Amino acid sequence: TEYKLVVVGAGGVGKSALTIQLIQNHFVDEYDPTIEDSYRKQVVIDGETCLLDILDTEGQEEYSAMRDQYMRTGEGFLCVFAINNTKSFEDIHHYREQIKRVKDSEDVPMVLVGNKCDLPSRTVDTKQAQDLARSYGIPFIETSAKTRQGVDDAFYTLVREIRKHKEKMSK
Ligand SMILES: Nc1nc2c(ncn2[C@@H]2O[C@H](COP(=O)(O)OP(=O)(O)O)[C@@H](O)[C@H]2O)c(=O)[nH]1
Repeated sequence: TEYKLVVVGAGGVGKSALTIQLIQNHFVDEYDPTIEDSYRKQVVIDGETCLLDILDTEGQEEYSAMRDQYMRTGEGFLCVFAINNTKSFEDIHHYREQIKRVKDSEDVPMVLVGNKCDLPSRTVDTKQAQDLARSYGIPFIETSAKTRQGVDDAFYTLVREIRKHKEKMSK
């Protein structure tokens, strides 16, 4: 059972930077003799083997055919905005609604992430984002890919949200 994590949000909010920081501290080699290299790289987060995908919808991915496929396949979603980019925060609701529509479910594991919290130019207050997360019923954390503040915790929290969802669906 790999946990399938998807990182979603506006262009330039730091999705790649966050994911690279996570992989750097959580990748391992795994022995697998049924593979014609005998070892593969895996990411292990809070004891779980995880797959990682980044969903962009702007830039080159404005020409993509894959947006809904990423939402169907992902099991939990890091919904990233940047604390110095009001429009990226306003975009979050559209991403969340789209995920709910594609997955046809109201309880989708998700964590709201306010990235670039090292920056002094802030236009999205912590309380604004906390209120949004509370309405959705999901955790909120502020992160910095530059300082590593919050990065591990954001992904660990998402893994726990997926775990609790899998435990519920099993029951
Ligand atoms: N100061 C600061 N810059 C960041 C942070 N995360 C990403 N960046 C910068 O923001 C820009 C976009 O980051 P990127 O990972 O390419 O965002 P993506 O388009 O969402 O994948 C790059 O210049 C990054 O170096 C952060 O936490 N703090």
